[PDB]
Amino acid sequence: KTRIHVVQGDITKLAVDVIVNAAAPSLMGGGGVAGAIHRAAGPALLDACLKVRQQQGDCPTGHAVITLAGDLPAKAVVHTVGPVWRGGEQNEDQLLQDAYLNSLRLVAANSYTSVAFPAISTGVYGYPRAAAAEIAVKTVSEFITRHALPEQVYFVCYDEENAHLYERLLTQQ
Ligand SMILES: Nc1ncnc2c1ncn2[C@@H]1O[C@H](COP(=O)(O)OP(=O)(O)OC[C@H]2O[C@@H](O)[C@H](O)[C@@H]2O)[C@@H](O)[C@H]1O
Repeated sequence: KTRIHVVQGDITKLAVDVIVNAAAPSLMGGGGVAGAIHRAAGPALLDACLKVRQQQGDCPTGHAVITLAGDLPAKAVVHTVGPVWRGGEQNEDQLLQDAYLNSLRLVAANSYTSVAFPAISTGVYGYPRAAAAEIAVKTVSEFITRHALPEQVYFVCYDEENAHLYERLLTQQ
């Protein structure tokens, strides 16, 4: 689209309004993007995530929260919790959808115009890469069709295989 883009590389480098984190309910850092993001952002991010936890407890699956972004070139970080993949009969598809939706909603609610997304749930949470990307693209596309904000959406893909996957699902629209 004019509004949705596929970029390949490291999400932490993206100068966008908001960067999206594939988080765990704890919100306390992790391995995949979560680690990359935290490391890049610096200690302020963690302090902020603590404050949130302190205030709302664990972030439930399919939901999302927004914080400052510290040393990141972004203005804010949205932490969202993807589902753990359990074979597809445990409402996973819906919950992944919700993750994308609630994220977008928060970006908008906070008057942000641009947002970057990683491939939520496809790493350690073990979501089949292809089914996931389908939901991501469908959900985001349908949403931006209904809404002025966010104006710009970036799908950040960590490898070429995934990048191509997205790139063509997008043309399937
Ligand atoms: N710097 C990066 N930029 C963009 N994408 C990345 C990066 N590093 C990894 N990825 C990709 O981000 C996607 C997200 O998968 P994960 O980061 O493993 O997160 P997720 O599957 O949603 O499960 C999250 C779980 O792992 C921890 O990282 C996190 O705290 C939580 O416990 C995967 O495609 C992974 O390749």
